[PDB]
Formats: sequence, C-alpha cells, structure tokens
Amino acid sequence: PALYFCGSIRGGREDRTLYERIVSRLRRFGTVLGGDRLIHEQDLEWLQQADVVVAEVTQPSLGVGYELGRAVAFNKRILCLFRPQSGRVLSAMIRGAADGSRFQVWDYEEGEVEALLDRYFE
Amino acid sequence: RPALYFCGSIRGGREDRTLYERIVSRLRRFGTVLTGGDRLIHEQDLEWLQQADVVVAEVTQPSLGVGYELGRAVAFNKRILCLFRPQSGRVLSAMIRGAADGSRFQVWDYEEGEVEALLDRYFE
Ligand SMILES: O=c1[nH]c(=O)n([C@@H]2O[C@H](COP(=O)(O)O)[C@@H](O)[C@@H]2F)cc1CO
Ligand SMILES: O=c1[nH]c(=O)n([C@@H]2O[C@H](COP(=O)(O)O)[C@@H](O)[C@@H]2F)cc1CO
Repeated sequence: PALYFCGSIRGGREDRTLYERIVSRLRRFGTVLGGDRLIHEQDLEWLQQADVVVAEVTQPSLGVGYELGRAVAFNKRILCLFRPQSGRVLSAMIRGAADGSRFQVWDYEEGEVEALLDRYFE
Repeated sequence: RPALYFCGSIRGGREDRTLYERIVSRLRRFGTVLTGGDRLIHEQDLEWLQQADVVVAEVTQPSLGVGYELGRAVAFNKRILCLFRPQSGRVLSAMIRGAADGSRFQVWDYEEGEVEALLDRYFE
C-alpha cells in the first residue's frame, strides 16, 4: 500500500521532528513515496500513485493544502492530523472537506501519534 | 464580465487583510466577486470555485485553505492568477511556484503598492 506524506516546509519547519516520527511509523504499513516545476511534477506523479495520503496539518502551508486539494480530485483516501496544543484553529477548508470516512481529520496529542496511526492502519 | 473567486489567508493569519481588501476592490471593477460550520464554508466555496472564470489568490501568507482552493481549482482546469510578494522575506511554496504553466496558471511576483496596476494589466 503506497503512502504519501504531507507536511510544511516553506510554510515553516517547526514540526520537522514530528514529521519524521510519523513517516517512521508509516513505513511499517506501506511504501512511503528542474527547480520547483520538477518538484511539483514529481509530487503529482506520486500523489496519483498513492493509496493513502497522510498530512500533518498543524503548521499552515500552501503546499500541504495544495497536495490535499489535488488528492481529493485524484480520488485518494486522506488522513489529516492536527494538534490543538498549537493553539491554532484549523482551516475551515480542511476541517470542512472531511467526510469522516475517505477524508478524515483527527485532532491528536503529540505523544499519541504512533497509537493513532496504528489504529487507522488497523 | 467574468465571475471572480478571491483566495487569501484567514486562519493562516490575517497579516495581509488590508491588501486583500484592495485586491477585491479592484476585482469588483472587472466582474462579480463570488467571494453548518466549516462544512458549509467548504461546500459553498466549492460551488463558487466551479463557477469562477478566474481564480485570484494572494499567496504570500502561508495558508492551508488557499493551497486547497488552488489544488481544487487546478483540477477543475480553472484560469488561475497567483500574486506573491518576495519582499515579505518568504520563499513561495514549490507546489505553487511549480504549478505555474505561464498561461492557465500564472504566478506573478510583485511589490505591494503595484497590485492594482498589475490586476489592470491581467484583466486589461
Ligand atoms: O521542496 C519541496 N519539496 C516538496 O515535496 N514539497 C511538498 O509540499 C509540501 C510542503 O509545502 P510548503 O510548506 O513548502 O508550501 C510538502 O508536503 C511536500 F514536501 C515542498 C517543497 C517546498 O515548497
Ligand atoms: O471562514 C473561512 N471562510 C472561507 O471562505 N475560507 C477560504 O479559505 C481560504 C483561507 O484559508 P485559511 O487561511 O483559513 O486556511 C480563503 O481564501 C477562503 F476564505 C476559510 C475560512 C476559514 O478557514
């Protein structure tokens, strides 16, 4: 099962350590998948090849949002992870895109991310 | 007269709110700016996005919602104009910079004082 992970880079790398923890756990469950144009084209190729798109959506990021919008239109299963401890109110576009099944948005505490992913990936 | 959809950060931060108001004021000279909790916001916005002739986004302040709108817009094959200010000190997302094809999806770097003139040139 092919997995695509999204998290902020140019939006800010505040959560980089957490992203590595998520990716580490995702590798147990499946394959974790020129300038900026080449980045965009390669990422779109991988998004089209994914079975599940997982996004850590706590740090606001244009690229993460864009990946999620393309993923929806590519008919992908999506899991978004948001930390209320950030003090932020998550974007209405992401919270409102969720349907609770093929697009899920979960609030979580950092210490529990491994258990949440274990649950989601059954 | 085109139907227009404007994107700019809200929950990402409202740092550029006055500039967004200037952009919308100018867009209104050219066409109609189309503009249940978060679900209703998403659904109504997606209806307007499909109706829009041009999607205009100010992409300087990072925002999940603006990025999402742009991703959905690309998949709807909308004409898209993104406006970015390098004097902000930020580096624009590769996903937005790299999505540009120079015609249907354009990214223009600009200085804040010039936004009305730039919009004039695009909608001329
Ligand atoms: O070099 C890159 N290589 C790349 O794959 N991305 C993709 O876009 C999102 C970050 O978007 P952002 O925060 O940078 O806007 C990530 O989930 C994913 F990493 C972005 C950049 C730089 O933009
Ligand atoms: O109330 C809202 N009403 C709404 O239309 N949006 C749409 O999403 C983008 C901002 O995304 P964000 O920065 O908030 O993530 C805007 O271009 C556009 F405004 C967002 C929210 C709150 O999220």
